[PDB]
Amino acid sequence: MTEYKLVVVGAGGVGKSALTIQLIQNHFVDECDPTIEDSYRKQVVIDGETCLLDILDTAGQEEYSAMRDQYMRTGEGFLCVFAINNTKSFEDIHQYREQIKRVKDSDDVPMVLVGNKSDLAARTVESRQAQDLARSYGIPYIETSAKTRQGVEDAFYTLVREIRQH
Ligand SMILES: C[C@@H](OP(=O)(O)OP(=O)(O)OP(=O)(O)OC[C@H]1O[C@@H](n2cnc3c(=O)[nH]c(N)nc32)[C@H](O)[C@@H]1O)c1ccccc1[N+](=O)[O-]
Ligand SMILES: *CC(=O)N(C)CCN(C)c1ccc([N+](=O)[O-])c2nonc12
Ligand SMILES: [Mg+2]
Repeated sequence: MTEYKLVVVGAGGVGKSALTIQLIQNHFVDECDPTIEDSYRKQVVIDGETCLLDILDTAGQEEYSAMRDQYMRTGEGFLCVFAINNTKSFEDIHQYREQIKRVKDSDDVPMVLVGNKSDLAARTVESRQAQDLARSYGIPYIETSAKTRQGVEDAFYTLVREIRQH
């Protein structure tokens, strides 16, 4: 029925795959499996609407390319992931945001900012600066853990609400 094209973007190793698998398959993967591209599709219920999620798990940049453009350009909404113990992945959200806007050639793209690995202590990115980042872009912010499942439904189902509202 009603499909939602989602894309999971952000730096290498911030938990993009781990997040998606947890949502779709309901377990935590504790392994090193670099992604080229992988998609996941599951029927779920969101606020009483039966719908399909069509989800695209990307690679960290390593850089923009036409090939990467070719995969991402069909996405409807973007889950922009960083990890709260890795300041570089946080500094990188600006680039993706920007890249996503250029790929979709739009000044308003459905988006949500995700801060992953919330089970880990001694964070290097405070919730305040990140929450302030989401607000400066006018988009929501959700903290998550692929390991504990904290926030993971919130993050994804929220992006769907941003897609419904655009
Ligand atoms: C090549 C690149 O690959 P990548 O595809 O850029 O990396 P992903 O963003 O898909 O990241 P992934 O979900 O594979 O998780 C990487 C590691 O962090 C762990 N992890 C993910 N989410 C969480 C979480 O919420 N909590 C905790 N405690 N751990 C979590 C995983 O168990 C794994 O060991 C890549 C892949 C794997 C590892 C690193 C890496 N990198 O570039 O840095
Ligand atoms: C699991 C994994 O990342 N690989 C099989 C790729 C090869 N490895 C082990 C690898 C690649 C790149 C980097 N890096 O530049 O950071 C690595 N750091 O530790 N293992 C790395
Ligand atoms: Mg991955």
